[PDB]
Amino acid sequence: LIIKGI
Amino acid sequence: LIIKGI
Amino acid sequence: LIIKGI
Amino acid sequence: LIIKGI
Amino acid sequence: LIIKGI
Amino acid sequence: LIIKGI
Amino acid sequence: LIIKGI
Amino acid sequence: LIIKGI
Amino acid sequence: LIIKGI
Amino acid sequence: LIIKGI
Amino acid sequence: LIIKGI
Amino acid sequence: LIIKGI
Repeated sequence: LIIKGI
Repeated sequence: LIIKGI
Repeated sequence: LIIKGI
Repeated sequence: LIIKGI
Repeated sequence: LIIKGI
Repeated sequence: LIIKGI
Repeated sequence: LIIKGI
Repeated sequence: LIIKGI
Repeated sequence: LIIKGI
Repeated sequence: LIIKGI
Repeated sequence: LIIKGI
Repeated sequence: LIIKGI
């Protein structure tokens, strides 16, 4: 799982 | 961005 | 599953 | 963009 | 399944 | 755009 | 452009 | 499957 | 551009 | 799978 | 750019 | 998996 913001 | 696998 | 924003 | 598989 | 916005 | 398969 | 095969 | 924009 | 295979 | 932006 | 394999 | 920004 990868979660990337700004 | 979300990338999800097993 | 890929979920991509702006 | 949403791309979903199994 | 592919769902593509603007 | 929606593209759906099995 | 969309090109779809199997 | 190929999906091409502008 | 989206290119998807197996 | 290749997804290419601007 | 996203490139995903196995 | 490769994810490339600006």
